[PDB]
Amino acid sequence: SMKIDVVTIFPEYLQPVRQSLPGKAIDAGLVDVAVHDLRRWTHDVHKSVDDSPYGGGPGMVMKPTVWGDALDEICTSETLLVVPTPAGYPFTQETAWQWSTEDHLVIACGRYEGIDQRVADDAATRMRVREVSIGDYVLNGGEAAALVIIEAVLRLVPGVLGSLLEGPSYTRPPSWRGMDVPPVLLSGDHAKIAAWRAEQSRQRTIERRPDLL
Amino acid sequence: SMKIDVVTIFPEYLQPVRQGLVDVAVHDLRRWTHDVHKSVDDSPYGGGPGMVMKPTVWGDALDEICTSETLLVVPTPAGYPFTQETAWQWSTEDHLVIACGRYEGIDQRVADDAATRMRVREVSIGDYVLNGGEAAALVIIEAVLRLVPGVSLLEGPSYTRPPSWRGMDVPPVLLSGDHAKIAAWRAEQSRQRTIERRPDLLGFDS
Ligand SMILES: NCc1ccc(-c2ccccc2)nc1
Ligand SMILES: NCc1ccc(-c2ccccc2)nc1
Repeated sequence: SMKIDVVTIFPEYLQPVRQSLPGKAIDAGLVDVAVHDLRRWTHDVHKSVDDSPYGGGPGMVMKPTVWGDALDEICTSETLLVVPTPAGYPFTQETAWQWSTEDHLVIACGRYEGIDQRVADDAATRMRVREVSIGDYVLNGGEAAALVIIEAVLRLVPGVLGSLLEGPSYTRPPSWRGMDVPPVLLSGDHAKIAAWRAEQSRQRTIERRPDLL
Repeated sequence: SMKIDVVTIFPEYLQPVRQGLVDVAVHDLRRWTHDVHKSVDDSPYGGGPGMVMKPTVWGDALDEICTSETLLVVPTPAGYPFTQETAWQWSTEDHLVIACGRYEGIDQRVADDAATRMRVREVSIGDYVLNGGEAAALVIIEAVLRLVPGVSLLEGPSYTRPPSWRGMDVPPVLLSGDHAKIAAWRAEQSRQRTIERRPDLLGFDS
């Protein structure tokens, strides 16, 4: 049973998540994803969420007063606050397994040049906070990273969504455009098949990800 | 100028992409089936759990959408790493086609056949498993498109007004107007954050 709240100035971006959720999981009360427009917590008639950086430089920084009010309303002492950022600790499969048993994730999606650092520093005095990156590239905002995190975590929760690298896979037909399925896979020698698959995995890992060796 | 075509059995998942020099189009793989059931998958040769996407339907789809100049992109956790360097490289391409798998992935002969007539790249966006390639497609599209003409270390912390908030102050050097001192402080904060969170970037363990 997990609740996820996402906060963003582009709530429409998170619509695929709500679409991916099976009715059985929702009906059984196993999962609830809610999306919130950050501008609900703005203070001025222009609904301002950003301002110029102290110390100068290009771009804009998201305002601490707006984010502080949003997180005060949505978070509790039991919340795990997730902040996607290219400057974060790495998000990996082990991270996804750890977070899959949490009761409440709140995901804070930044835009522009990111969020005033005092927002995370203040939140960390009363809840657990995790700044994370999903890979070594810069996006326009945190929304696409939030989609990846939500999918990787929820597929590990029982019944919600419905080392070495993996080697190649095959199915029918046995011959296609001049290429045959490797005959060992049709041999009925299942110890030999497992050894063949292990070697394919070793070779693919050497070629594509030597860091893993 | 870039065209991006995405092929998927869940075209609705690609909706967030709606955010003149670039065009993105989304195609339902089932358009290229021929049976009434529109079957795209079958059990794996050699055993194992799950299902594999059939090569026949994929071959017909890519025949229609791709040319010899196409860069065919296939997201997979078993791929070469997609990084900022990759994004710069792909930013000057005329035509990307992104093939999104589901189930346990796509029959390997699809990529092998395509490679006889165009350039093919199997890539991973990070070390985690998804239920399909669609979310990875969205990450790749965003990282590439922001670099298209006409559109190291970790960055340190940023701040904006007010200078004091909830009893927490913006670092005084940032209010001092001293460009040399500010540059030096920011360089230090970046290198400090990098050794703490990403020691691999500076050539250290873990
Ligand atoms: N994990 C990769 C990642 C995450 C977040 C952002 C991002 C970009 C702009 C503003 C705020 C966050 N970029 C990359
Ligand atoms: N780059 C990470 C990544 C990419 C693709 C997939 C995936 C999952 C299931 C089926 C087909 C592709 N998973 C993770």
